[PDB]
Amino acid sequence: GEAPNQALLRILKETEFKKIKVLGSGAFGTVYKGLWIPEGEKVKIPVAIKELSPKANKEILDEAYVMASVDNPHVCRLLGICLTSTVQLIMQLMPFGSLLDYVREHKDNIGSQYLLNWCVQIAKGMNYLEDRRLVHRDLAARNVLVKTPQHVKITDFGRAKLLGAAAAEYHAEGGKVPIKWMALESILHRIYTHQSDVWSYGVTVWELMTFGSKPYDGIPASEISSILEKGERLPQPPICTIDVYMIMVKCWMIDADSRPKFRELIIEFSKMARDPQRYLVIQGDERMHLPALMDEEDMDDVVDADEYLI
Ligand SMILES: C=CC(=O)Nc1cc(Nc2nccc(-c3cn(C)c4ccccc34)n2)c(OC)cc1N(C)CCN(C)C
Repeated sequence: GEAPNQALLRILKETEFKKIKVLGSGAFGTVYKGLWIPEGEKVKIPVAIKELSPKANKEILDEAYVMASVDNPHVCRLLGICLTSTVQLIMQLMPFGSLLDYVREHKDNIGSQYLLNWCVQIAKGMNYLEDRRLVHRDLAARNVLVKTPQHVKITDFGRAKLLGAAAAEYHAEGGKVPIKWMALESILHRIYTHQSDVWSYGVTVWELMTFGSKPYDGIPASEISSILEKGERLPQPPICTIDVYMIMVKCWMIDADSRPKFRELIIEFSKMARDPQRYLVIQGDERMHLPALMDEEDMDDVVDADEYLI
């Protein structure tokens, strides 16, 4: 069939980590900024802790399953889970937040080199997920986090599906889905593949190149499947040369097999990242620059999760 998934699921002691401040609260629960100090190791690891219904527990454990099974510099990984009266996911702290919020807040100091590098990094992350036979199903700028302005990672595996041994697609049930990011065949037939992820990657790039605009703003999601069928697509962002826009457009072909592969998106955006001002036209580009967080003073032993292995 397929290879055995030998990922380790680490179970953490609640006394080993300290919540410092709330980062966000919603129906997903409450995310805290915090520190994880595994007993006896003399490391302090900055973490986000997602604290949390018996079906809502089955949902967060599926996410933990997926996150524990990935290991790539451009994908967020799970440090572990804690099974208290509520279930908590402990993941790497990504101090600059979501890329969608980052491009909105810093539109005036984001140059072409950052934008094209992020495109490369997300393609690398998605290519890795495809190698792992994983379909994300919710790729979007809100679901990419910023570790540093130079380093982003794909996150939010709440919808992700490992495709079975001989499965090329996944057929979902019904529910609330992110219509404005989805391939046409996913909207119409609830079918999802690596190539429908390519479609959402195209939409994600469009979000970045417009510094966080909302795709198909105002148009109700009811009408999206019809608009796409007529052959309409998102418009060329002002900063985009035709080279970059043609890549996005190719991600939105009706024939899924004629969309680019993630490994080709890596190559094409890497070429453009070598001469970024040739491919994105940003006023003031050549002079832009981008870069306590825990209210604790003795951070001598702090270690990023990426340097904390086994
Ligand atoms: C959309 C809001 C957002 O991303 N906020 C955010 C996030 C982090 N870091 C972080 N690192 C890893 C995971 C998460 C995270 C995961 N989930 C599910 C979240 C839900 C809401 C907010 C944050 C998260 N968050 C963070 O680390 C210091 C700070 C912030 N904000 C307070 C700063 C960004 N703000 C301008 C929106």
